[PDB]
Parts: sequence; C-alpha cells; structure tokens
Amino acid sequence: EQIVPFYGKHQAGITTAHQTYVYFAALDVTAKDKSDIITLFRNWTSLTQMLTSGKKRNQYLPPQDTGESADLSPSNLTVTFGFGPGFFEKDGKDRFGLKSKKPKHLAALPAMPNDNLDEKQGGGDICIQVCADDEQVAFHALRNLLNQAVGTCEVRFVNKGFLSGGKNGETPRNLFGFKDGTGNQSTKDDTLMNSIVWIQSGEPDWMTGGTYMAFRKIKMFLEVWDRSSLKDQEDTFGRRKSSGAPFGPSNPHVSLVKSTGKQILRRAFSYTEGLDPKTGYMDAGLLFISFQKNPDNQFIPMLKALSAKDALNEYTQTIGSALYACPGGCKKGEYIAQRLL
Amino acid sequence: EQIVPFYGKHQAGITTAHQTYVYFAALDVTAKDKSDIITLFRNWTSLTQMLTSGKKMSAEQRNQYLPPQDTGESADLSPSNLTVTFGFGPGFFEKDGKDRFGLKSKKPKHLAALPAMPNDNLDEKQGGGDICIQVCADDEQVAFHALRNLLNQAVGTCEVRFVNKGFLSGGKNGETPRNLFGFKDGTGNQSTKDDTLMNSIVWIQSGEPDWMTGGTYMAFRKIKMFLEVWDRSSLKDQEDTFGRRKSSGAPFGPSNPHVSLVKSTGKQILRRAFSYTEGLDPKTGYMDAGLLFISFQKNPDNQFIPMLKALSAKDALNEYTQTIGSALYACPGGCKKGEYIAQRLL
Ligand code: HEM
Ligand code: HEM
Repeated sequence: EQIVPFYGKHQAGITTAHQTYVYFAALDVTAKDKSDIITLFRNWTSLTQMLTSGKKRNQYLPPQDTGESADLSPSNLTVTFGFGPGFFEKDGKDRFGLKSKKPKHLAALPAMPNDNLDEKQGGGDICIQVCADDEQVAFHALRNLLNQAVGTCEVRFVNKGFLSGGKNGETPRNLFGFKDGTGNQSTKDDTLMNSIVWIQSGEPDWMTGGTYMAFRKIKMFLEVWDRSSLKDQEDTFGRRKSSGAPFGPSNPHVSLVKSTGKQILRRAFSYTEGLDPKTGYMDAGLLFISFQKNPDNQFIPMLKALSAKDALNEYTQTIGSALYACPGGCKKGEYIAQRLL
Repeated sequence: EQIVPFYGKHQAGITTAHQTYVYFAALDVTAKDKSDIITLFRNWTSLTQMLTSGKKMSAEQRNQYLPPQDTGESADLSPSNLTVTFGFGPGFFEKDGKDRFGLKSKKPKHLAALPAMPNDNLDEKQGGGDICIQVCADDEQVAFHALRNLLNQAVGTCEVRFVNKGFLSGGKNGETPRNLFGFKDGTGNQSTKDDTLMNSIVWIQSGEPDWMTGGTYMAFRKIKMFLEVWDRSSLKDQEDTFGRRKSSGAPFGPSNPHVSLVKSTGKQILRRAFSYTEGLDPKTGYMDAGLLFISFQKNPDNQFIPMLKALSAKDALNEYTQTIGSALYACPGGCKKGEYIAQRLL
C-alpha cells in the first residue's frame, strides 16, 4: 500500500522517502484572533489524516472534497507544516502572543551578494509542503487544504516541482544531468538524522521532534548550461557527470560545500514553468529544500561559502528565499502545533 | 517495456494510450530556405526515434571540449511510453499574406485559424504557432527531457512561441481519468482500438494533399477553469452544469448542460486533453489552472467547429471557464522507417 503514516513522533515528508512531485505553498495569516488559527490547524490535521490514510452527501452543499483524486491511490502522500518569522512578529507586533515560543534560529536568511530575491516569492507566515508520487494527488491535497484556509489566511505563493529517481533505484538527476542527493546521510539511520535534522532540546517544547526548513528558489540557466562543454560542466561541480565520482576566480561546487564541514538534509525538487517572458527561454530551476536542526550552524555557513566562490553561480541565481520552523510530530488525538494553546 | 513505436502508418500520441504528462510547445519558423526546414525535421526524426525507444546517448570516447549531445537528466529513466507528435499551423503556409516555402499547393483543406467565439478572451501569444510539438510520457522528467533536447536542435531555424505542460492521472484500476472539476473525462470518446471508428473520426484517407494521408487535424484550446468559484458551488449546481452525476457519470434529465449541448451537434472528435496548474494567478490571487484541451479530428469544419459554436452560445460551463488560447494544426501521416517526418517538404 502507498500510505505514509501521518501521526508520529515527527512530521512525515522530512525523512520520508523522496516522492516524485511536490506542491509548496506559503500563506500569510490575516485572522486577528489566535482561536481562528487553532480552528484552522485542527481542521488541517483532520483533513490531512484523511487524505494521507486513503480515506475517500448533501446535494445542496458544496463538495467537501473536490473529487479529482477519487479513483487514485494515496501515492505516499505527505503534508509538512512550518511557521515563518512573521507568524511570531509582524512589523514589530506580537500578533498572537507567541513571542515566548519563538524558536532560537527562526529569522529571515541573511542577504547574499549574488541574490536577486523577489520578496513576493519568499517568506510567509505558514508553509505547506505537499509531496506525492502522483501530481494530481499532490495538487488535490494542497487544493483542499487551501480551501479550508479561506477567511483566516491569504495564499502567498504556490510552487510545484518534480524529481524522478532511477528505474533501478538510482540517485535522481537534477536538470543539469548530475546525480543529486549523494552527499545526504541515510534517512534510515535514526542516529544520523537525530544529529543533523531532529531537535531534541534547547528549543520551545513544540519544536521537540521538529526541525528547520530552508527554502531557496534557484533559477537554472538551462540554455547557457546546454551550450557549455562537458569539461566546463564537470569543472563546475568537481564531479564527473555520469558517474558522480570526484576527479582531480571560483571553486567547484561540491568541494566548496564540504569545506564548511557542515551537513544538512537536502530534499529538493526540479521545476519547469513555460517560457520565461523576459528571456524567451525555458523557465526552470531547483526548488531547494533542506532540513537542519540549527540553520545558523549548518545552513548559513554554506550560503556564505557558496555565495562567494561557487562556480555554479555562473549558471544559477536565487530568486526566492524562506526559512520555516517545523513543529514536532502530531500524536493521534492531537492536532498540528498544538502548542498554540 | 514501456516503449511506443515511433515509426508507423500514423504518428504516435494520437490513438496511443493516454499518458500521464504532456509538454505542448509551439514554434515559429524564422528560417527563409525550405532546405533548413528539411534538415530540422530530419534531425527531429532521428532524435525522436532514439528518445522514444530504449536507446540512450552513448558518447563514451567523446570530446570533453564539446557540449554534451544529450542534456543527460533522463540517463537512468525508462522511456515511459514517450510519444512525440508534430503538426503544422496555418502560419507555416501563410504569414502576413506571403505564401511561404512554395508550399501553397500542399496546404490542407481545413487548415485555418479557428473562428472567433463570443466568450473568447484569446491571448494571441498563447495560441497559434507554425509548428506544434506534443510530448507525452508517464514521467514528467522524461517528457521535459525530450522537449528540451528537441527544442535545442531548433536554434537558428525556429523561435519557441510557448511551452505548456499538463497532467492527467487515470484510475488505479483503469477508471476513466477525472478533470480538475472532479468529473470523469473521456467517456464520450470512441474506442481507440476500433480501427473503423478511428478511420471515420480521426484518420484521413483521401481528399487532402498526400502528406496528410494517415494524418489528422489537432485542435488546441487553453481553457482556464475557475476552481475557487467551482469549489464554492453546490454539488447540484456542479452536476447541473454537465447534466451528469459527478461520482458515477450517469446522465440525468439561457443555459444548456454541457454534455447534451455537445451531443446536439451529432458530431464526434477524439479528445486527448490534460489538466494544468501554474501557481497563483497574479491577476486574481487564486490558483491558475485549467484544461489543455487537445482534440483530433479528420475534418474540423464538420466535427469541431460546430461544437465551438454550440458551446459558446448556451453552455452552462461558460460560467466556470474561459478560453484564453487557441490553435489548429495539421498533423502529417506516420513516418516510415527510412523516411523523416512530413518529408513532403521535398
Ligand atoms: C541549482 C542549485 C544546485 C545544484 C544544481 C546543486 C547540485 C549539487 C550536486 C550535483 C552535488 C553533488 C552530488 C550530491 O551530493 O548531491 C551537490 C552537493 C551538495 N550541495 Fe548542491 N546544488 C545546488 C545548490 C545547493 C545549495 C544552495 C546548497 C546549500 C546552501 C547546496 C548544498 C549541497 C550539499 C550539502 C551537498 C553535499 C556535499 C557533500 O558531499 O557533503 N547545494 N549539489
Ligand atoms: C474545461 C473545459 C471542459 C470540461 C471540464 C469538459 C468536461 C466534459 C465532461 C465531464 C464530459 C462528460 C464525460 C465525457 O464524455 O468526457 C464532456 C463531454 C464532452 N465534451 Fe467537454 N469539457 C470541456 C470542454 C469541451 C470543449 C471546448 C469541447 C469541444 C469544442 C468539448 C467536447 C466534448 C465532447 C465531444 C464530449 C463527449 C460528448 C458525448 O457524450 O458524445 N468539451 N466534457
């Protein structure tokens, strides 16, 4: 059966096996009272449990389910929730009395020299990561979740992505043709995931069992890359394209990252969205998503090192950025982020 | 294996089993000499045959100072029933009053821009095109890899006009797929396994220039679907829009329900559409989604245009939809082994 458990010590969709498709939405809270947010997450919890477990009538009422996934398998559907800095303090105002529960490292990522950030393509009070092996299943889940948020939230953006693994289980390849994900530690090793991803202490209690999610929308210049020689492509990463093996002003991508001595859990997706109206070429890139218990220690040093000397900067540009705090898992009978009181 | 034959009496991707994902691109020809077009389709034929089959680009002793012949992101993927369908729009034969490449005598009978409809809101940049490429596969990464490498060969001869992409998931037990309104979509289609019906609805046998023999016409309509308005409507209003029950699809007895209004024309087409999403619409703040309506018919004047006239006038579905792009293409007959696509370019 293609069912991933929703309840647990941790949220699914983080160490869960990498599905093929993602829908990534961010929302801004427009409700005034925290009680409205409680109702939203209570209904989101009930709906998510129904959608992920495989669960499938008044004619005068609108359909509670939009119905386009009625005959489809759950397809390993997972839904992951997180909170941005604006959820705790907006324009200097503590809107829901949550200042005492703000995570240690929850803040907007520092500016980088080569950034070209669109403010409308990043940030957000709440993030929803919807993953499934079937895009129609993934969109159906996000669509029905967002319909519940009417009156309390405004949808900020909706991104979608794909990533296909090898037919025999090989490491998936990004849009540059290189194997992507080899540097990750095994998600099946609880000891390694507890040291890299999961939070055990030092944070507010609702973060116990949670993690931080970093989001970077990275445009990839496909037309420039495809015109480059194989040598230039392999020199950009410092790895052979087919095998991924190491061979041997700017530094190769992979060795530059390792020089920081830090580790994160990358769980990214490729994306394509028609022709870019300003360039006339395919609009494509990477929905970079990573999980780490401490972004200040693990993730920001990578941004600093790459933003300075990465040869990959010639073929990429970050246009959106966000950092979210993901709560711990939901116990059966509880709702997501129940430390909203 | 998930391999669909590229060569044949007909092009694949028309009566072929409906794959899950599509990339739909249109291109405008900027080259002046017909010889440049011949080279383009000769290379497209070679590349498509490789992509659709299990063949992979082996450049073992390649030159590292040359660009890779293949972009490489499908190296470890199965063909995933990849099909590539080519077609020609009216602009391929006449642009700004000029008879292009001396092909006026081979222009198909019914190849012309679709007539304007009252409820149309057509963006000229979201329709038309001299050449269409429909790339379908059960794996989106396989489909995009095919389109990307096909478009890379067109540099110098064509400019890409638009690239659309879509999805459509069939039931786990083979049930008819459901569109984004939750209704089963495709029941009205005749069986693609019935050669007699496909010959009467889709395939051209005579009456057209020889290169159209074994081909068909492809109609394209980009139809935005108002999900937020639809989702706030009652189930009865949703079912009254189509005249069919939502779960079962069963029929039940100025606005006319969609299906009975279509049936009143007495015509048949082969619908092969895909749903689409592109994030939030910057103009509405809601999800930008709809249907990439793709249909195949041997005579669009007889089979398809009467449907457009009937629907644009009385369709209750017009309350929840709006067409924003339109195009008509003439698809050549199949390519025989040893030939190249539409080789009636001489
Ligand atoms: C378009 C953007 C990017 C592309 C195409 C890309 C591609 C790659 C590739 C091919 C590898 C080697 C294989 C692997 O381990 O995955 C790699 C390694 C890695 N990259 Fe990137 N990357 C991108 C952006 C980033 C960013 C923005 C970060 C961090 C802020 C990052 C962090 C890492 C890490 C941690 C590794 C593993 C290094 C190790 O072996 O320990 N990547 N990347
Ligand atoms: C967003 C746009 C549309 C949606 C959601 C839609 C949906 C449907 C549905 C649910 C059915 C009944 C089940 C089926 O037979 O597939 C149907 C029937 C049909 N529709 Fe549409 N439709 C759309 C646009 C169009 C357009 C623009 C045309 C033609 C110009 C068209 C032609 C047909 C045909 C030929 C049938 C089959 C009629 C029969 O039973 O013989 N559809 N459509």
